[PDB]
Formats: sequence, structure tokens, C-alpha cells
Amino acid sequence: STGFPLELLTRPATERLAYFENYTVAHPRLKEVYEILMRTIAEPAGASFIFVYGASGVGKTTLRLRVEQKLTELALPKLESDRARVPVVGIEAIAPESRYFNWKEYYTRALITLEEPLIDHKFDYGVRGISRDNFGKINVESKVVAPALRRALENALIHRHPDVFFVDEAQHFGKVASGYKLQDQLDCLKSLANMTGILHCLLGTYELLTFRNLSGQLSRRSVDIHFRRYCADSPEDVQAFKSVLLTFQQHLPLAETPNLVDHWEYFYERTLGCIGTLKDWLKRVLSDALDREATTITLKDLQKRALSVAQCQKMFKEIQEGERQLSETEADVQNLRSALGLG
Amino acid sequence: STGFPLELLTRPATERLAYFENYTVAHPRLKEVYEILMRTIAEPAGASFIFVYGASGVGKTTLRLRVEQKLTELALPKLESDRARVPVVGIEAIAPESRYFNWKEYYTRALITLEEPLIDHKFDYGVRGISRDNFGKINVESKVVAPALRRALENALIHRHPDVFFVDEAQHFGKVASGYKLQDQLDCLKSLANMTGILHCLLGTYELLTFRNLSGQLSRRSVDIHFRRYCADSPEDVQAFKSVLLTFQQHLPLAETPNLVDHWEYFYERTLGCIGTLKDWLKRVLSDALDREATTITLKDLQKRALSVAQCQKMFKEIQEGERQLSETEADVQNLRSALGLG
Amino acid sequence: STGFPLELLTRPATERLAYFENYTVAHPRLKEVYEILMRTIAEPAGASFIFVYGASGVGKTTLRLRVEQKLTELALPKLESDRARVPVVGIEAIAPESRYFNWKEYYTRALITLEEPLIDHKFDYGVRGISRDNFGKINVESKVVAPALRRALENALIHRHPDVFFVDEAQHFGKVASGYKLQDQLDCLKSLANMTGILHCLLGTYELLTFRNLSGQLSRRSVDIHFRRYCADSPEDVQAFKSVLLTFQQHLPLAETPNLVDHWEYFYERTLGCIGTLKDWLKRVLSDALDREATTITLKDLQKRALSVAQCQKMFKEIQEGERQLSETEADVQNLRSALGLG
Amino acid sequence: STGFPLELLTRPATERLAYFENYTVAHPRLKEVYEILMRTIAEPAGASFIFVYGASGVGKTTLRLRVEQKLTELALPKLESDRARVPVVGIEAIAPESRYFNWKEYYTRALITLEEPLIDHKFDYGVRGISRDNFGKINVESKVVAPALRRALENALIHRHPDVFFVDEAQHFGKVASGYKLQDQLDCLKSLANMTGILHCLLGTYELLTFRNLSGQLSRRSVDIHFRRYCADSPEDVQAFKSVLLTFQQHLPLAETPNLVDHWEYFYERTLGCIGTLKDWLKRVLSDALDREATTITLKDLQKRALSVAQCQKMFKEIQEGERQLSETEADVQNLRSALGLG
Amino acid sequence: STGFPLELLTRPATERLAYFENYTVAHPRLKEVYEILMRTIAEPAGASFIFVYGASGVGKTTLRLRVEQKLTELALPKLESDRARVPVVGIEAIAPESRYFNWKEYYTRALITLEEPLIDHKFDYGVRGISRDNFGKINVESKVVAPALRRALENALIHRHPDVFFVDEAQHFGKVASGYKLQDQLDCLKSLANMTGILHCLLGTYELLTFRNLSGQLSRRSVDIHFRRYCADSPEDVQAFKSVLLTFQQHLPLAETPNLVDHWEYFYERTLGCIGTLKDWLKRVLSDALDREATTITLKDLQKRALSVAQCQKMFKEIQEGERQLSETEADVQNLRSALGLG
DNA sequence: GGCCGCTACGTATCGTAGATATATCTACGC
DNA sequence: GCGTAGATATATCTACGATACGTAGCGGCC
Ligand SMILES: Nc1ncnc2c1ncn2[C@@H]1O[C@H](COP(=O)(O)OP(=O)(O)OP(=O)(O)O)[C@@H](O)[C@H]1O
Ligand SMILES: Nc1ncnc2c1ncn2[C@@H]1O[C@H](COP(=O)(O)OP(=O)(O)OP(=O)(O)O)[C@@H](O)[C@H]1O
Ligand SMILES: Nc1ncnc2c1ncn2[C@@H]1O[C@H](COP(=O)(O)OP(=O)(O)OP(=O)(O)O)[C@@H](O)[C@H]1O
Ligand SMILES: Nc1ncnc2c1ncn2[C@@H]1O[C@H](COP(=O)(O)OP(=O)(O)OP(=O)(O)O)[C@@H](O)[C@H]1O
Ligand SMILES: Nc1ncnc2c1ncn2[C@@H]1O[C@H](COP(=O)(O)OP(=O)(O)OP(=O)(O)O)[C@@H](O)[C@H]1O
Ligand SMILES: [Mg+2]
Ligand SMILES: [Mg+2]
Ligand SMILES: [Mg+2]
Ligand SMILES: [Mg+2]
Ligand SMILES: [Mg+2]
Repeated sequence: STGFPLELLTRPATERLAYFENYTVAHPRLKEVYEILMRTIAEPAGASFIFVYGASGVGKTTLRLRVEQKLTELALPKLESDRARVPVVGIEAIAPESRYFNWKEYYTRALITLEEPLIDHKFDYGVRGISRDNFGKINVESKVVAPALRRALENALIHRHPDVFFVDEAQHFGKVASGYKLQDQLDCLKSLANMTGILHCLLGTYELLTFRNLSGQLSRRSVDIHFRRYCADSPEDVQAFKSVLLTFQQHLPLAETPNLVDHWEYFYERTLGCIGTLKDWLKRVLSDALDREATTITLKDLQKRALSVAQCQKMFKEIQEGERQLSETEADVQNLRSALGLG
Repeated sequence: STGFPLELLTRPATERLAYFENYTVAHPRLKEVYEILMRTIAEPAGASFIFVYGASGVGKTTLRLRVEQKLTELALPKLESDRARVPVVGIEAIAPESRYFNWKEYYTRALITLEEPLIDHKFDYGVRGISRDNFGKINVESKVVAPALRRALENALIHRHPDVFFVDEAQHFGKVASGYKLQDQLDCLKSLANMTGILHCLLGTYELLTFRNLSGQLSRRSVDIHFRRYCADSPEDVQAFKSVLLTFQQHLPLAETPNLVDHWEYFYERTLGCIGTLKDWLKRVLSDALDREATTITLKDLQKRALSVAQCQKMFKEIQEGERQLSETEADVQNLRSALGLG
Repeated sequence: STGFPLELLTRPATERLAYFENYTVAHPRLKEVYEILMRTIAEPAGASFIFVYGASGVGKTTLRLRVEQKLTELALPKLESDRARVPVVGIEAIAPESRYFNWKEYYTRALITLEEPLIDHKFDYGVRGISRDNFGKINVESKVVAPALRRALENALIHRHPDVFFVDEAQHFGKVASGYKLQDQLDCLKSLANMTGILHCLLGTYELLTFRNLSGQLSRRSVDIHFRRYCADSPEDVQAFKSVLLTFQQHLPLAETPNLVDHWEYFYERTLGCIGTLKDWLKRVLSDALDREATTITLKDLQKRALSVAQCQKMFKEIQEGERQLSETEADVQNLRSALGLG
Repeated sequence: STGFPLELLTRPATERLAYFENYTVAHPRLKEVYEILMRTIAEPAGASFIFVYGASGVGKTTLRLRVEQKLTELALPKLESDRARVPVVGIEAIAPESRYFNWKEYYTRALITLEEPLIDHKFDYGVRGISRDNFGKINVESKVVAPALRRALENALIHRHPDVFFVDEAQHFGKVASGYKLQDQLDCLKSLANMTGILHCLLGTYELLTFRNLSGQLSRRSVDIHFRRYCADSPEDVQAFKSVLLTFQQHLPLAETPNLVDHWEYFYERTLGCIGTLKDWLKRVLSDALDREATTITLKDLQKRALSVAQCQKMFKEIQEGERQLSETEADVQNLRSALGLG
Repeated sequence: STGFPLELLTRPATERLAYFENYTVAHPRLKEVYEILMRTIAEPAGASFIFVYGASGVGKTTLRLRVEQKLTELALPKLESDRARVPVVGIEAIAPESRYFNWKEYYTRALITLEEPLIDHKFDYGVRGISRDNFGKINVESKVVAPALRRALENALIHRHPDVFFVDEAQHFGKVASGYKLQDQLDCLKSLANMTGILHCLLGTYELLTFRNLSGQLSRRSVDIHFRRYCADSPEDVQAFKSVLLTFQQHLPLAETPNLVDHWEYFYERTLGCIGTLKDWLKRVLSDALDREATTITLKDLQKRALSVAQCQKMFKEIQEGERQLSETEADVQNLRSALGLG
């Protein structure tokens, strides 16, 4: 069958909810972005940053998880022979309790996340304030200053040598007090990547575009991947969105499969084409239906757990500005050639 | 009988006042908002915020308490088997005697309230400046920097994993020094809610609307629940107001039940439809009557403890703007569809 | 006799002056406002603020003292059975040297005043900086940060459970530099009151009309009590003024009682209703007479130590303004009817 | 053959990728810059700085590696006879987390990098906080103040006496707080160089022109080497770029040698004449074409890993203004003569 | 002969380069300044500061070295009889990493530099924190507060009694943040000179003029020696420069003596008449010629190792700026006579 | 005359060294 | 024979200085 297993109807609601939660769909944009990211990670070729832009609800975190899993699987056969190697390390950036992104916490959290291997790996981190304990947890005291933590993290990264160092919610790097400090933050990250040779991938919303082009050096060593949404203007994206809706409705564990392609306009209006928004909206509707033990879904039910027009209107304002800034037109190439004198 | 028990008359005045205080009425808006909130808490589906708005004397705190008690009673069977579980952690915000919102105090208050289980549960939380004592209290020294407290709170929340984290009178988060810092405050809370995977519910008045829609990501990860007041224009709200007035009249521990529905216009004038304000009014009047040991109530007694016109006028000014902001019309849908191209 | 005992004549002038000073006459406004406040603080019913409004001489301080003494008397039988309870505590706001009202000093003075019971009650207050001493005083180290003092004061307030917290001269809270600071001062007070569940009565002059109505929450959770002065328009007010004046005349410890009711116009001119102004004016005149032992009082004696016109009109400007804002007319009532739709 | 070894086609993908990566092409600009740098390092003649300006892709780091290798080779036969001497020490500047550059970390890391000889070499540097360990690595305590580290580093430099002291990514020196502090930073570097008599070479992007001629004293002891890119206005640079493209396509390990000189305009458009960027582009394209096992490179393949137009547009912006500062014209000579009176 | 020794042509390049670098030419300005400095050093007569101003290239360091060597040779006969007497002690000024000149480092460096005789002198300095070691190099337990180290330096200076204390690049004293702190620095140096009674000679660039006559006390107690460069308006210095060029071309270890007299304008343009800069230029050109084994110096060779016009323009920009400050005219005499009334 | 932007200053905070409490080894006086 | 004294190293507390941020008062513009 092309849908959910029919056996799940007999099971209680918890397994149905879980099955729908763990189910993931493949859509053209996700596949394309995944391929590009994997190709970039495999041969960075002197690139230290991968800025993965995308709206909220597009699949950035799911993409990161998929890439992480595939990298781990790929590195497993070699990990059998060679040890002290982590295939990929991922951390999520923290919004600071202030207007400035503290770096000490970032360093210590990176050290914690990177260093949770089998205890057999001993590498005697530099600086004396960082050590192991009785429970295998990294001990970092307030004794150590930020440069010391940075040195320890650099040595650890060089020793472990992960393929890529994922940083999720990278927009939080933009919490600075000074405008030039915005470039300075990325310069610090660039130096960290340069002196360890570990590829850094930044995943964030369209407010990460403040980091897009700043200093030529950073522009040279950054790869821009755009996780674009499904627009309504292009008929192909509409067809793709409808296919996603069709497979979602096929995969909804209900006694009766509802008709979702019919109200595709409503889904687009309340999701803006983001597959994640559609997925979690359908998750809410399905949870409600399972709680009510209702064989199927109604538009009303969709209207209950939809997103407010005000919510979506703010979404499209940011998405509109994000895509406008990331727009490459043939006219732009003309100025570049004209400026370069190649006209 | 559908009213107060008759045997209370023989018992003294204090227990009568206590009975009226402990008495709670059920009205359509309360039950609707309660069911919506319970459904949202049962599954967030990638949401980290619930912004429950509403006027004053509307039952937000009572709704919170009801939700907490319901969730606790739901979780008790599983608590009997699995230890180290707190179903709901509910906290109220603190208005800084100054300007900025003290995050350190928020974190330490969270640690204090969250960790009051049976002493058997020990988790030697990260950072060495937080520990138990000889009375079971949590000791937080001033030496512990705010990010350390954040890490400790994150660990505790991750282990205990409450279903929902209530932040009452959340409008106190607006006490900030920088205008843009509103979004920063909300981002800090979002980041705290991301890595812990704990649903944050922000209980607040209409002043909380300043946080209502800032950035797309916060829009995606928030649901807006509106505790609307019983308006006067819609006849059904008038019927509900009269019904709750009659219900209150029936459960007034007096020798003679006063006729209360007749003067409903006065009650609406002073309570603006908020059930809480009406309950306060009737509590004051009952206390006065029981002090005078009078058989029944009169409009006079009502006017003594009535809210004055001036203070009541300010409330409606706040309510009028709040409801206007939170009003979604069919027209607003049209611009959203027009902008997207779904016309 | 209804007047001073005749035995005071033999006693020296100091004793007579003391007898007249500690004497406190009762007037209809005094008893009315006293009963209203008693009934308001007998149960607050979700009101956290009491705003006793009154000009110079209404008798706010003496009303506070009367209320404290009454409740202290009322609580003796329970105190004999239950320890660790203070019936009522109260302080006076400090006008800060600097621009901003100092919350640290307020908190520390509140802690000092509240915590002076018999030394048996030990409650091991939070914060290491707070404890007892060799002399039984509470020592507060300057190293203690403000939020820590607030938490300690909160715990003390919760444990001691006072019936009402008096803040005399509350107009001193208005010393702020930001327009919104005016409000979040009162918000901090409200948060302190809510978190402790202790009614906070604010006795202050007509300058407190600044704090009258700010936001719906503080508009709802506050009840306004107006200590109106005896005006001249109302014949009942004039009769009460003359009765109080006659009682004052009868209660002068003088060899021969002078006729005081004749110059009622002069007295009202120089006191404009404030009973306290009349009382301390008469204290002044009686002391002056006793210095010379003059068997009586004359018009020039009153004129010698009256209130000058320059100041006297100044109170009128303030008083008529406050009475203007505190005036609720039928026009305002019908304005609420129209706006709310109950016309 | 003038092309790549034809045996590589039998080898797997990794070998071919490694061969292409390890290929270093010789082009006129690199040759001339290398010769000038060798000449200026052979004898400083009262110079302490070599400023090597180069855009992001000129081959600054590969030039540093080449000169390092050559210096080591030239020092080798006397190194067999003379010990306690390192030919060259190579370091890279660290972008600080804070606003200002951290000199303590610079000093300690300089000591770390310079001090990795065989364990036999014992000097016993000044200050008690610096020593060896059981693994032979220098351990630096956190308690050592910056001047002490500076003194120890000076002693180490005067003992080892390296020919040159490479500070890569020297752009990070410009992160300071005070405007004038640039001069102080460069003077600190000059002072470090002077006592040790060690020629420092600073490699950085066109941003490093902020340090160019900020002081006459610093202007005297600095040599400006410009690592110019290939222009398009000059036919000679165009022909050189064409020749280098021919050499690259000649040595690409593919079954069919692709034709690249046709779209020289395209290659210039996305590389601005930078050689490193072109090499990285071709490395990524080769990796892609070698994953699909394709016997050639297709245009669309170049379009896949080409830098964004926005990235290249800005790189020209900083290059164009950078070259403008570095432009020497006959007009400047005439103004010098007029100012000097030599006209 | 008036040229270089002829037998060096048979010798390898290294010997010729060494001969050229070790050869020192004598020119009128150097001789005049040298004799003035020697006369001043012979007797200070109440002057505690010898301010030697000169551009970067005038030959300040070589003049200092020659003066120190001459004083050492003069004091050899007395040193043979009298021990514990250093004739001349000279240290270098350290540019500080922070914005403040570190006086502690200056004091300890002065002590370590001055205290390097054979181990027989056991002076037993004041303060317990400073002592010898096995290797003879003293160690200063950082603990030692800076003023105690200063006092130890005072004792060392009065015991050893050097003739002059040389400080190179004394403009490094000017790195402060407070405007009036310049006077404080100079006052500290003057005090250190006073009780020690040791003439302090400061040599630095034209930016040393910031402490020229910053106060009357320092103005009187300091005499200034100007190390003027060679100008162009005056034919005398032009002829001197011509003679210097002729001597250098006669002393070049080459087979053919190049004609440097033709391009005297070019040499003056690219050296600004600084003998040191010209010497370094010729050193570079000679090294290149020896590398190419060319029996001559071709013009283009001079352009290869010349200085950028931007560098030279910055040279002359600061040279002319300081010269007008250091210009004394007869016009400045008349007002001084007029102001005193001496006119 | 009113409102907005700048900036000068207080102040919390954090780095930082170095005073010090103390543990441990060894010698010696009781 | 043994306990205690003396010396010393070491981390950790603590005092002090540097710094970035809030912020109110004051100058400028409509
Ligand atoms: N292709 C997909 N298939 C199924 N679920 C998906 C897919 N893409 C996203 N999701 C759902 O989206 C949620 C994960 O968040 P997602 O990565 O979509 O958010 P995002 O907006 O891109 O990033 P952020 O967390 O920064 O807002 C999960 O509920 C996940 O199931
Ligand atoms: N449905 C109800 N039935 C009975 N009493 C109610 C009800 N709703 C509110 N109350 C009364 O209101 C008081 C609790 O405050 P309430 O929850 O109304 O405040 P709120 O306005 O929603 O919140 P806030 O304090 O933020 O303004 C109690 O006295 C409670 O008895
Ligand atoms: N009813 C009264 N009988 C006798 N004396 C009175 C009475 N009311 C006030 N007083 C006198 O007034 C003085 C106390 O000041 P009072 O409380 O009247 O001032 P107020 O202006 O109302 O308030 P505040 O203390 O804020 O200025 C005392 O001397 C007291 O004796
Ligand atoms: N002549 C060359 N031959 C081969 N590879 C080269 C050459 N020049 C540069 N590269 C390549 O360039 C990369 C090294 O970086 P490169 O020195 O070009 O950077 P840069 O821009 O000068 O400096 P930065 O690292 O500061 O941006 C390597 O991938 C190297 O293979
Ligand atoms: N008269 C001279 N004869 C030979 N060499 C000289 C002469 N004057 C200066 N030099 C050369 O100049 C260099 C010494 O530096 P010099 O004192 O000239 O520099 P400065 O700019 O005056 O001072 P600084 O750089 O220390 O501020 C040496 O290479 C030395 O050989
Ligand atoms: Mg996501
Ligand atoms: Mg409430
Ligand atoms: Mg009073
Ligand atoms: Mg490079
Ligand atoms: Mg010199």
C-alpha cells in the first residue's frame, strides 16, 4: 500500500500518534537541499561555513537530523577500525539572557556535546580547569577563562576531527550590542573553523541573512543553501504541494481517509507552503480526532487548530523579505560583468 | 437543591464566607478556553508558547489552577509507578523593582519551585553552586552566574519533564530597557523551551499583546488563546451573564436569597462581564452582610463595595484596545490570500 | 463632665499639654472612613491595594494608628493560642536623597519593622546575609542584593501573615525618571502583594492621585477610599465642624473655657475642614497661652499662630484638584452605559 | 606529457582527488610575489614587518607554506651542525570573542607553537608559570600576567632565533575598541619584534590596509608586498588566466579532458581572477563529477558549485576599494616632489 | 684609498655584506649631534632629561650605541680599578598591550638589564621580592608591588651610579588614556631621576614631542637635541647628502662602482635625507646584486627595494608636522622679550 | 514650546593575581 | 619514641581595577 498500515487501527491512539509523528515525507525541495548539503560536506574545498537559510516550518532541523544520521552510518564502517573519531557533532545556539551572545557558554556547551564518547577515549584536554569526573561528564569550572575553553575545544576538535559541526538556531549569534560586532562574531567563528579545519554549518531562519555577505573573506568561504518554500505562483510548486498533501492524507492513520487535496488553498493559506507547518497542523488535527475517536477529519477541525491570520501574515512578511534578499536575477549578473569589465 | 446547602445557616459566618470563596461556577467561556488549553497542552506539535490573554477578574489564574489540578490527577497513576516526575510546574512572574527583567531571579525561582519533591530524588545538578540543605531547600549562592543557573534549570527540566510550564502574569516580561529587547526576551524563553522540550504557557493580561507576534519563528511556535469577556452586544453573552448571576444568587449563604438578576445592567456596568470581578463584588457584599448579620442583600450594600466609574472606565479602555488587536475578520483573510496569490 | 478633668489645673503646663495632645476627638468622617477601612481590610477579596486619599489634616496618620491598635486588640485571643503572627505591620515611605526611590532601603526597613517579635520565633530566613544578632536586632549586610532581600521579605510576610501592610506617606513612591517607571513601581508593589497575599494599604496625600488608575489590573485590584474634608457648602458638614470645634473648646485644659464657636468662619478659613489642622492649631495656641499661663484664649492668640494666607490657598489649589478628579458624577455613569452598550 | 598522469584513471576516486588537491600551479603573479618575499626575508635591512596584502583567493596561505618549506630545506644542512635554532615559526592570529584583541592568548599560543622541538632542548625560560610536562608540551598557567608571558616569549625568540615569524590571518589584529588603539597594537608588535630581532610577516586580506601607514616609524620598518589578482582590462592578465585555466584543465584527472578556455569569461566572473578560488571551484566540480563517475565536466556542473552572484559582487566591492588604496600613480610621485621641494 | 678594500671582491658575498653593514659613515649632522650629546653627558648641571628627537632614519639608535661604546672605553681604566660601576645602562621602551604604560614591567626590565654583571656583586637590594638565581638572572616575584620594585631600582641605581640611563623609543611613554596623564608619566620619570641623580636620556621619534615642554618644572630640567634630517632648500645639506652618497658608492663592495650621484633626487625622494633609511636601501640593493652576482647596481634595482610613495608621503607628513613645533625663529624671541618686559 | 537623540556617568560584573589556609614531609626537642 | 614545629607548594578566596551597558539630563530641531 501507498499509505499507513491498516493494522494500526486496532492499536491504541498512542501508537497511531507516534507513527504519524515519526513518518517523514520526501519532497523535491528537501531532496535537493539534502543532496546539496551532502555534496558540500563531502568536499568543502576550503569552505568553513554552510549557511542553510529557510523559513520557520521548512524542515531545517529535520534535514540536519537526516544528514547527521547518514553521516554516522557512512562513518560507521571506518569507525569500526579507527577510534577517537566522532562523525558529526551538533549543538543548538542559545539566545542570551542579554542583548549579547555570551561565548563562554557556547564553548562549554560545545565541549560538553562533543565530548560524550566511550570513557576509553582519553585526550587530557588542555588547561587544568577541564577534566572528567566519576560519571563521565565533562567538568568545566568558572575558573577557566574563555580563551582557555576555546583552546581546549580547538584541541578536542582537532583530535576528534568531526566531519561537520552543526549549529542549529544560528540566528541567536546576532544578539550583539554593536553593528561591527555582528561581523566580529562571524570572524570569531571563522577563526575557530580555520584553526581546526572543521566545517561549520549554520541553520537558521531568514533573519540569518544579516550574516549573508560581510567581508570578502567570509563571503569566499561560505556556501549558501536556500531551503525555499513551495510558492503558489509557479504551477509546479502547487503540484508538489498537492502531492505532499495527498501522501499525507494517505498516511493519516484514520478509519476513513479524508479529502485534503480539495482544500489545498486553505492549507497553503495557513502554512505558506512549509511542509513542517503542514505536518504539525495535521498532527494537531489528528490528535484531536484520536481523542474524540472520530473516524475522520473535517474542515472545522482544521479550523480549530489552524494558525491565526495574524500569525501567518507576520510569517509571509518575513518570508517575502527573505526571498527578496536572496533573489538572483539575470540583471544582477549583468552588473557583475559590467563591473568586472567583461561586457 | 441547586443552591447553597441550607445547613450552613446554623454554622457561623466564617464558614459561610469560606464556602462562597471555595465555590466555583462554570460558564461557557471558561469551559471552552479550558478545553482548548487542555488540548494544546496534551500535544504541542512543535509549539513552545501558549499566549493566553484576557481582561482582569476573568479567571485566568483559576483556569491555571484547574488545569494544574486536572493534569496532576491525570498523572497520578503513572506517578505511582515512575518516580522523579512533576506533572506541572507553575510559576508567576516578578515585576522588577527596577526596569529590566531579572533573569537570574527567574532562574532561581524556577529552581526553587520545580525542585520540591520528596528528598529521595537527588540529581547533583550541574554547576557546583546549587545543592540541597538540612531542610530540603535548594541553596543558590550569588556566586552562580546566570548562564550556570540556566544550564542547571535546563537539566532539571529535561529530567523531570513537566507537561507544561506555567508563567503567570507574564506581562512582567515587558519590563525591558531596549525596545527591540522584547523579541530578545521572548527568544531567550524560546531557547529555554527548545532544548528542554517543555511547553511554556504564558498567562497574562492584554498587556501581553506586546509579545503577540514578533518574528516568524515565534509566530510559528505560539498558539493564541483568548479568554474573551461576556460582551453586551451579543444576546447569547447576555443570557450567559444572567445565568451566571442567577447561579451566584442561588449559592449565596443567606437566610433569604436576594433577587439579583433584575439589576443585571448594574452588574455588567461594574464587572464588564468578567466573572472574577463579579465574584469579588458578591464576596465583598456577602462579607458585609454577614458582619451585619442581615438576612439579605440590597442594592445599597452593592453600591458600597462597587467598583468606581473611573477605575472601571480604565479597564474598558484597556479591554477595547486589546480585543480590537485580537480581532480577526473575514477581510483579514482576504489580504492574506491576495498576497499569497490564492485569490 | 464632657470636658477636661479639673484636676489637670493643679498639674504643670507640660502635663496639660500632654493631655490635650494625646486626646483625639471623633468626627463623623473619621468614624465613617474608619468603618469603611475596617470592612475593606476585614476581607480584601482579591484587592491588593487600598488607596486612602486625603489632604493635610484629614487625619490619615491617626486613622492608621487607630486601625493598628484596633486590630492589635482584636488579635489577642488568637495570639495567646498561636505564636509567630503579627496582626498588623506598617511603615512610612522614605523620600530618597537621589532621584529614584530606593527599594533596598524600603525592603530592609520593612524587614526590620516586621521582624521584631519575641526572640523565640526563629524562622531561619533565606539569604545568608540576614539573621539575628546579640542584641536581637535583624542585621542586613549591604552585600545583600535587592532581589534576595525581596525574597526574604516575602518569606517573612508569608510566615508572619500580617492582616494589612500599611505604607504611610505613600506619595513618596512617585520619585521616578521614566514615565513608565511611575507604573512599574506600583507593579512591583502589586507583585510583592500578590506573591505574599497581603493587602497593601497606601495612605498618602492628593499627590497619590498619580497612582490612581494605571492599567486594568491595578484599576481592578485597588479600592479607593476618600477621606473627604468637611466642606462649607453642606449644612451637615458645617454642623459637624462646629460640633468638633465645640468639643475641642470643652476639652481645652484651661482655667476658664473660651467661646470658640463664634470664629468658625475664621477657623474654617485657616483650616478648610482638616480636623488635624484645627487640632494642631489649637495645640499651638494652648501651649502659647500656658507659657504665659493666661487663663484664656483670645482672637489675637489664634491670629498669632495661625496659617498664613500664602500657604492656606496652596492647599486649596491641591485639594480642589484632587476632589475634582475623585468626583464621580452621574454623567460619568451614563458615559459607561453608552460605551458598554447598556444605555 | 604536460598533463596529469594517465595512470590515475585506474586509481580510485580518493587518489585522484588527492592528486588534484596537492597540485600547485605556477603563475606569474605567484612567482613574482614569492621571489620578492624570499628576497625580503633573506635580508630585512632594518625592517620588522612584511605586510602581504592579498584578496581572499590569491594564495597567501599557500605562499606561506611554500616559503616555509624552502626555508626549512635551506636551513637543513646547517641544522645538522647547529641546534637551538628553528628555521621558521608559523602562527595565525585569532579573532577574539570580546571587542578587543587578546594579547595574552596570542603570547601563550606563540610560545606553544614555537616550542615544539625535541625534548632534549631545555632553556628554562623566565617566569615560574611556564614549563614543560610529561608529554613535552608547554603548560601555561592561568595566573601568569601578560608581561611575564611577553618576557618569556622574548627570551625564547632570542634563543631559537627563527628567520621569520609568520602571523597568518593578521586581519584579526584590528579588532579593538578605541579608535587610536590600532597604532598601539602595531607598536606592541613592533616592540616585540625589536628586542628579538625577528622579522615578522603579516598575511591578511585587503582589510589589513588599515595597518598600512598608520605611523611613520611603523612605515619605515614595513615592506608592502601586494599579492595582486588577475585583471581583465589588461590583456596580459587575461592571457595569463587563460593559460592557467589551460594548465588546470590539462591536469584534471578525468577520462575526457574538458575544454575550459572557452568560458574564460564565466570562470573569471565567479572567481574575479583569484587562483585559490578557481582551484577550489574546480576541486568541488571534480568531486561532484567523480561521485557520479562521469568522464567529464559539464557546464551545468560549474553552475552547481559556483559562488553566488551576490558573494562575488561584494568581493569585487572590497577588492576594488582595496586596490584603490594600493594604487600608485605618477600623480602621487609629483605631489611627493612638490612637498619635498625636489620639483 | 677612499673606497672599500679591494680584496673583498675575491671574498664571498657574506663577507662583503657584513663589511657593508658594519661600515658606518660620518656626516655633519651626526657629528654635531654626537658632540653635543657628549658635552651634555659630561655635565648635566641640574638637567635631568636629555630629549633627543629625530625621524625614523636619522640614526638615533646607532648614535646611542656609539655614545655608549665611547663612554665604556673612557671608563675602562676606572672600571679596572673600581668595580660595581656600570658606565652606561640602556634599556628599550616597551609598547604596552593595554592602553596604559605598564610601569611595573618598565621597572623590572630596567632592573634585569642593569643587573647583568658577573655574580660577584652581592648588592642585597631592598625589598624581599627580588633576588638572584643559579644562572645569575634575577627573578621578580610578581607579588612585588610596583613601588617596592621602583625603590629597589632606586637603590640599585644609586649604588651602581651610571653616567646616563638610555631609553630608546621613549614615545612609548605616551600610551595613556587620561589627557593629563602625560604630565603624570613625565613627573614619575623626573622623580625617578631626582633622588637617583641619574641623567635620563630619551630617544624617540617626532611624536616624543608630546612631552617637550609639558610643564615648567620639566621644561627647565630638560635640554633638547634635534637630530635634524637633510633638507633640500639649503644647498649645504644637499651637498652633504651628495658627499654621503659618494662615500657609500665608493664603499660598495662591487666590481664596478655605480654612479649614485646622478639620481640624488631619487634617493632623497625615497629616503627624505635619512642616512639610516638610505643605508638600509643600499643594503637591500647590495644583497640583491650579490644574489644576481651583478657587478653593478642598475636603477631599476633601486626601484625594486625602494619605499612606496605612500610610505614616503607619510614619512614627510609627520616630519614637517614636528619640524614646525621644533622651529625656533627670531620672531619667537621678540615676544618672549616683550612678554617679560625686557624689550 | 515640546519631543527626540546623544553622551557622560555610575555601576554591576568579571578578570586576575597574589594573600593565605592548609596539608604534608622532615627534623628535633621533650 | 613521639608529637609538634618549620618550610613550602598550591588552589582558592578576595581585593581591586578595567570595562560595557543603562540611562537621564541636556542640547538641538520642528
Ligand atoms: N519532510 C518532513 N517530513 C515530516 N515531518 C517534517 C518534515 N519536515 C519537517 N517536518 C516536521 O517539522 C518539525 C521539525 O521542525 P522543522 O525542521 O520543520 O522546523 P524549521 O522551521 O525548519 O526550523 P526551526 O526549529 O528553526 O523553526 C517536526 O515536527 C517534523 O516532523
Ligand atoms: N468561574 C469562576 N467562578 C468563581 N470564582 C471565580 C471564577 N473566575 C474567577 N473567579 C474568582 O476570581 C478570583 C481569582 O482571580 P481571577 O482568576 O478571576 O483573575 P484574572 O483576572 O483572570 O487574573 P489577574 O490576576 O491576572 O488579573 C477568585 O476570587 C475567584 O474566586
Ligand atoms: N480626629 C482627630 N482628633 C484629634 N486630633 C487629630 C484628629 N485628626 C488628626 N488629628 C491630629 O493631626 C495630627 C496628625 O496628622 P494628620 O493625620 O491629621 O495629618 P494628615 O495631613 O491627614 O496626614 P499626614 O500625616 O500624611 O500629613 C496629630 O497632631 C493629631 O492629633
Ligand atoms: N597556486 C596554487 N596552486 C594550488 N592551489 C592553490 C594555489 N593558490 C591557492 N591554492 C589553493 O587555495 C587554498 C589556500 O588558500 P589561499 O592561500 O588561496 O587563500 P587566501 O585567500 O589567500 O587567504 P585566506 O585563507 O585568508 O582567505 C588551498 O585550497 C590551495 O590548494
Ligand atoms: N651613519 C650611519 N652609518 C651606517 N649605518 C647607519 C648610520 N645611521 C644609521 N645607520 C643604520 O640604521 C640602522 C639603525 O637605525 P637608526 O638609528 O638609523 O634608526 P632611527 O629611525 O633613527 O631610529 P628607530 O627606528 O630606533 O626609532 C642600522 O641598520 C644602521 O646600520
Ligand atoms: Mg526546525
Ligand atoms: Mg487572576
Ligand atoms: Mg497625618
Ligand atoms: Mg588563505
Ligand atoms: Mg634607529
